[PDB]
Amino acid sequence: SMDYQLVQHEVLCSMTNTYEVLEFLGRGTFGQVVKCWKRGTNEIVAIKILKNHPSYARQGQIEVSILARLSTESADDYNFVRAYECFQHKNHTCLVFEMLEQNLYDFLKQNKFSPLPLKYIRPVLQQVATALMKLKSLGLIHADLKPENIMLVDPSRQPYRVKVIDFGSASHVSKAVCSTYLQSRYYRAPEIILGLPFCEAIDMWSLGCVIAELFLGWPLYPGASEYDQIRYISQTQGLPAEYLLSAGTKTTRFFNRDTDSPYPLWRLKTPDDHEAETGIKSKEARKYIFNCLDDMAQVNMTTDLEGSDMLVEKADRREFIDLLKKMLTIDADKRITPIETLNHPFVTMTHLLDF
Ligand SMILES: CC(C)(C)c1ccc(-c2coc3ccc(-c4cn[nH]c4)nc23)cc1
Repeated sequence: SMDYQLVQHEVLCSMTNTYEVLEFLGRGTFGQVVKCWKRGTNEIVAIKILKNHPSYARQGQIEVSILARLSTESADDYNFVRAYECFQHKNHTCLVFEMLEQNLYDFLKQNKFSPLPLKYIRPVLQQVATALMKLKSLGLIHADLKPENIMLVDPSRQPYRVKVIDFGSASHVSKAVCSTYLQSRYYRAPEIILGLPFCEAIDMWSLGCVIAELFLGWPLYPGASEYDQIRYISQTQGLPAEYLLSAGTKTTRFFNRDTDSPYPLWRLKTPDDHEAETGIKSKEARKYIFNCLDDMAQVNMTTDLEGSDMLVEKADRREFIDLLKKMLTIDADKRITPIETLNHPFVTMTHLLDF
């Protein structure tokens, strides 16, 4: 229908190159990704075919332009997917990319959703943080940072080497209206849930969510709904400060003023009450429930580690949970920046130089 009918050995012809399709890789919201041979060479490329509908075309245009703007000496050094050229094929916008093998969700699934050791998280974090730092420097917001939009180039030959993909939803800071609906729910920053002003800082929330997921091998805050998403956060991290709630355009979707402002007593709607007045049922969707983020320090501790090698782990976790809290700071103004994360002990390993 909206999805171009895949053809058994289709020839996708741009103006400078021609491409043979080898493998249908799957379909997403944007469209489908197909593995292709670049005729008369030895290189294999991923080609994103967007849906026929005009909207997607802008999304591709948006993405195209940002990749156009991000076309420079090296995407490789700042760990975002190399885009090559954009072309039309039967009322279909097609984008050519470097082939990438596996997103972090697929990887985790392959690993039976067992937690990733911190020593393999670290490089991933470094790369994504680096990407974010580049984005900031261009005043860009990615706005869909999530496991499926971080892809391992080639896990076997290049362990833990990642590219950020999909700049379809990306955006300049100068254009960021309050109470815009952005981000995958699990990776959505409070400032979007509550309808507060926002910027590149939202991506840092997503990054925190991603690294916690990796640590746990399951999402930290898997809300079925914005109500659930904010309830979960609130349980673990406390209610967002009054000043945040009072300013949010969406606050009263989820919270009541139990006393009149000024100095209002904000309380989360009870799940029951919420259900009553919305027609949305509250679920319990999470494998791990934490009274605070500190308690993450102690879960899934290896029971097969002696002396110095457990001390190291203890140290490492402490550094991790310290960065994670900074990343998952509800007020964006107080939230750690990419550069700061890059100079945090957990990344730089300064905390391990004496073992
Ligand atoms: C099946 C599904 C939808 C999860 C998927 C997604 C991406 C890819 C993919 C494989 O290599 C790629 C290279 C670039 C991109 C891309 C997506 N945006 N912007 C770039 N995507 C890919 C393969 C499968």
